[PDB]
Amino acid sequence: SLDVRQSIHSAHAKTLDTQGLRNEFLVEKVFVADEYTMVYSHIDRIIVGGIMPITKTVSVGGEVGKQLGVSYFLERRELGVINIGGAGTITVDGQCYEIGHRDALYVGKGAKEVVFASIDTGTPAKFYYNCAPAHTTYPTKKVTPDEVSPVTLGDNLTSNRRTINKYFVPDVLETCQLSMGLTELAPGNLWNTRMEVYFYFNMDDDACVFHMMGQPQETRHIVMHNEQAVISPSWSIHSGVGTKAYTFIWGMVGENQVF
Repeated sequence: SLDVRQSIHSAHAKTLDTQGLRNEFLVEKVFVADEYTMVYSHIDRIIVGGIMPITKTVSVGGEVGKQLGVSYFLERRELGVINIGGAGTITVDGQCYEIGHRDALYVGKGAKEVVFASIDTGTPAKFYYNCAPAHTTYPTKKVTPDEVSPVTLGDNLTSNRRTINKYFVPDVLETCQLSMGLTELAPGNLWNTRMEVYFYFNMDDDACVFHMMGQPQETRHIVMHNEQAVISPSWSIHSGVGTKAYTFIWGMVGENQVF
């Protein structure tokens, strides 16, 4: 019952049709009320998902670890979380952390149980996470917009103009592999330009994004709507164009944590 995505060869992806590409790389539902979403990708074993607690609380720990063949979720992993929704809370082995909107939390190897909760069912928290294998444990850490050093790039000419906020990177804290960030395109702009995962949100219900993938010469696109994610394999490109402005979270692992 664990959504597993195998890694596919470029020659194999080349032949995939629309639905085929979607089944392999698209993560249709990231946020499901009072539950947790979880997609396991054999590409560097990154797992992706969302957690949106409303009338209940949501926990991940021992029972999840069973599915991965370990005592508990983070027995041999690090978790990267960014809250996209309303003010909420994340309790790591009893220690409670208040993570507001656009606030983040990194839970290192060792944490036995993580509990997600919203502090108001009216506008619930939308916890988006990326989880990667971890060989050493680093301290659990909360990262807020404040400590992030936003960088503004691109130009209205090329329709880039976006602010990149790096939450989890060497200069903010230490992690084994995981590197994650939040990039927001300045209204009027629609273009956003080693394996990566891209999560698209904060975009009107009618708007969408044409996510570019495939080898530089055999490119395909995956139409993406608000709050969905795509696995971008090592051999693929990852550009995207939107119908309207949008913002997205990126996460990656690979050879050197250098963004």
